[PDB]
Amino acid sequence: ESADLRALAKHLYDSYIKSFPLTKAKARAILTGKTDKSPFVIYDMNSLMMGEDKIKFKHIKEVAIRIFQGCQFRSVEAVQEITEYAKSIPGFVNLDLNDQVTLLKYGVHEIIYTMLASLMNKDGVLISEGQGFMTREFLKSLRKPFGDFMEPKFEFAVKFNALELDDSDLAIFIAVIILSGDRPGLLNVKPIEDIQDNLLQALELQLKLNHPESSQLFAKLLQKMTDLRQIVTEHVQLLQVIKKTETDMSLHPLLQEIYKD
Amino acid sequence: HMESADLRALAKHLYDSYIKSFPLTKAKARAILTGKTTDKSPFVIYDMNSLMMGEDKIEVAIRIFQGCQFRSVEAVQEITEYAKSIPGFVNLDLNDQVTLLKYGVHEIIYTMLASLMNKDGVLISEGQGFMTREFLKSLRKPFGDFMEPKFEFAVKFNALELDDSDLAIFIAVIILSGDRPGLLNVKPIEDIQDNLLQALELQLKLNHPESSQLFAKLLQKMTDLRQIVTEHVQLLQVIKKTETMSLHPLLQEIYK
Ligand SMILES: O=C(O)c1cccc(COc2cc(C(=O)O)ccc2-c2nn(C(=O)c3c(Cl)cccc3C(F)(F)F)c3ccc(Cl)cc23)c1
Ligand SMILES: O=C(O)c1cccc(COc2cc(C(=O)O)ccc2-c2nn(C(=O)c3c(Cl)cccc3C(F)(F)F)c3ccc(Cl)cc23)c1
Repeated sequence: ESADLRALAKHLYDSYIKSFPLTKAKARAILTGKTDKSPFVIYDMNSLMMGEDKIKFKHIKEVAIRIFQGCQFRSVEAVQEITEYAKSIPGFVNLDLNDQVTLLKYGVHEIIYTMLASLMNKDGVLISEGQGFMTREFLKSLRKPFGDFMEPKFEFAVKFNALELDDSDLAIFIAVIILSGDRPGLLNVKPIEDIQDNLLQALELQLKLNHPESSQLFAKLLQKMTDLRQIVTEHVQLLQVIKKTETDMSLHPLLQEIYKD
Repeated sequence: HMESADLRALAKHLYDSYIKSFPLTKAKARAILTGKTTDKSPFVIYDMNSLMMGEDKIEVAIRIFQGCQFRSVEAVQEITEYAKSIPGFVNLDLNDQVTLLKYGVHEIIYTMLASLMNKDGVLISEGQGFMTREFLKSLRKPFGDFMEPKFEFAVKFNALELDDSDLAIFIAVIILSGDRPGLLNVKPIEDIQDNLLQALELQLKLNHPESSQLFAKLLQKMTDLRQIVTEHVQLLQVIKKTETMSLHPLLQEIYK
């Protein structure tokens, strides 16, 4: 059966590469400097202004709001990328349609956070498919509640990146998150746990072979699902406070529908 | 790291201490709950009158709260004594010992409270009593809905069918979490947990060989514990702003 898990691992790796614009391997080359050309750096107001005329941005008057909304609309794309990737997990599309929607609804936040770490180091985050790099200093120093909305993401990423996972590890881990049988309102939990039981076996085997000197990394990576749940819940508490205080965040109602999460 | 026979030695050490540290084992809890026993049989409290009769045998919502609290404090004492036997714990920096306990006792109390529960109620008074979920859930003000989440967790956790020899290692793994806030030396804590995790993995493989990926499923329960402990502390705060009950100093320090 071991070679079936390696086949599942490779299948997920291959699909992961097709689904997401910027892999972690490629992000690491950019971030470390062992890379091709150099990304545009946003480190203060003026450099943001020039970058807009340079790289494609996910936003479209105050600066902190625009950066916030850029994070949201980039998340809207990541949802579609994750949704396409989920369809390639063996067994997923045969699940009850309402269950597929439920798993995605409750999993995209944990996966976005997870994959955002691939694009971050302690000093900043890649944006616009790696062509830009926005610094932690600038993001953290944004006004009112936006500064303190950005910084928790880096604090998570820095801890998570200490596990030193590569894309072949992450392709299976992401699948494990999606196939969580404890999401509220699932109709048929059994086939979801059956699939997740397979992915877990594959994650375990992948980690033992790809990180043979990293003891109990499997266990440590599952413990990171504690950090993911925590931060997604406080994330939601943060969005509420922003929405109940900021009515200078007026968008066209159609855009508001699009990002309603 | 370890040879398999050292891990089995570690499992037995922890099971043995667990038995010495905790009054009411899960095996004894299941013997009382499932029944078929004329001697181990509990008095059942399901309403006000049976609560009045239970006092002679073995405000109402507050008195039950104080019953839960006094037992939690004893639980903290028992967990602390058990922690002292986990190899390496007492050799850790003294502030880290406090830190690990401060953040681990709530997750463990919840874990071990499940052992005393079924879907219909909870053992009390070292097993001599049994208070029903229905009665607890129906308490007034904020206390009814403070009781029910414990049952909601217990039913899910007990579906794993762990016995005490599994739980002894699981409890140790929780205590030795290197990701607790404010630890000074995470590495020695992680070396110990790597050993405890290796021991848990082997214990579950041998004691539940037909239960695939139980190790992973049990670790995913440490996620549920983090959420519920947080909701617990948030509920206690709201209750404190209406009820002037008071808390034991041991619990008082832990929640600061
Ligand atoms: O294009 C621009 O203008 C832009 C400007 C700033 C940052 C980014 C890149 O941001 C991301 C890229 C990717 C990616 O490419 O894989 C994924 C996520 C983010 C990102 N989501 N997020 C959130 O709050 C968030 C999260 Cl974590 C999860 C779910 C939903 C959201 C929300 F919808 F609410 F946003 C961030 C907060 C801080 C930072 Cl620093 C980054 C993110 C792009
Ligand atoms: O003596 C009576 O009258 C009595 C009547 C009902 C139940 C119990 C037994 O309860 C427990 C026994 C044991 C044990 O035996 O090891 C352990 C825990 C509880 C228990 N703690 N708790 C809490 O809110 C709590 C918790 Cl989880 C953790 C830390 C602090 C507290 C707090 F201090 F705030 F209470 C409960 C809530 C509901 C239920 Cl059902 C049980 C508990 C005794």
